[PDB]
Amino acid sequence: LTYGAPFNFPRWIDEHAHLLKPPVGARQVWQDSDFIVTVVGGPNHRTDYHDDPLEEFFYQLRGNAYLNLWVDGRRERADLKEGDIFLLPPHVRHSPQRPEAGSACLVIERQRPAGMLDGFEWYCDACGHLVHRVEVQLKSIVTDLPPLFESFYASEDKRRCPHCGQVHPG
Amino acid sequence: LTYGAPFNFPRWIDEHAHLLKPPVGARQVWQDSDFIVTVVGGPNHRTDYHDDPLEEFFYQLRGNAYLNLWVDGRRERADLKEGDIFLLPPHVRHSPQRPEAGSACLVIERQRPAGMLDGFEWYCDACGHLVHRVEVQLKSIVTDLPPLFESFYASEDKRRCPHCGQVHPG
Ligand SMILES: [Fe+2]
Ligand SMILES: [Fe+2]
Ligand SMILES: [Fe+2]
Ligand SMILES: [Fe+2]
Repeated sequence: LTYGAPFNFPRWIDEHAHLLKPPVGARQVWQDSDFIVTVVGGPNHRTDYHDDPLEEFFYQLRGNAYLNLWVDGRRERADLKEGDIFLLPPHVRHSPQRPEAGSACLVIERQRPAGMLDGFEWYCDACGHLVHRVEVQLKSIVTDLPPLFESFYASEDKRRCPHCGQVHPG
Repeated sequence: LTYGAPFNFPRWIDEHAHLLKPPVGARQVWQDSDFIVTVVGGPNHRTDYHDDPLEEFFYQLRGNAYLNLWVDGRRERADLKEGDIFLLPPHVRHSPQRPEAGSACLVIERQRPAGMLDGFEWYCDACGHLVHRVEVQLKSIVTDLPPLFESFYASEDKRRCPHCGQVHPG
């Protein structure tokens, strides 16, 4: 059993509560597995939209959250109330918002094969145009992703909408 | 949203309770998705071991179950007590036993690509030798799998251990 024996999930989440809040916010359950199994806590709000080339499964175990989406060219919202499950199709742009402390969401993804890239995008609050997109071969979320977000927040040029000129807040 | 909006999982399981028992026993949540998301009920005991070429994730939401395994050449058992999660590595032979009525287990698998075959195996209760193995391109569990099991149960020749000659009970 490469990934160990079964174990009690609510107790695991309790024992990792200190990591399910800022600044960490999430915790992957097993390492080096094909299924990426993560528990995401809160609070955490964010402005980036994720373009995942594969599906994402959600089961909101504790508390409530919601996903800001782009669907059919329009901004939409999918609520993840406590007890909700949800399967997100590939490439649907989503921005998870997790307002509640003590919340916990099971999120399951697949490891991306080489050449299958993730995208992270920001959109203009004023005119809705795409402001900035980075594509990334996502291997370790811990090292591959934070610098991406920091480099966007640090640069007015990256944050500048090419259509209406308004600078994204970061 | 190809797969619909989020929805309350405990209520979904309640509304499908009549299918989480014999003769059906399980119910896939979404169709035509890359992630195969199934709720498995009970009671159900079985004698076949599954050789899945990809991982299997378990979260035992209601009631208790256990997996009979082969691990390092020996017969073992992994208990899925209520609240347990578990990630099974590829190819570990497993035979789920679900003794309890009203139990419900979330099981998540991946659709197998072409050329990646599942195996289903039976082992001799007397000498532990492999009795029969069928490999299958698993596309629809509903049509691809029941005839496999029936053809094994119907044939003393398939059930006959090639090492000690004892006929498997089916
Ligand atoms: Fe995502
Ligand atoms: Fe703009
Ligand atoms: Fe299996
Ligand atoms: Fe035998």
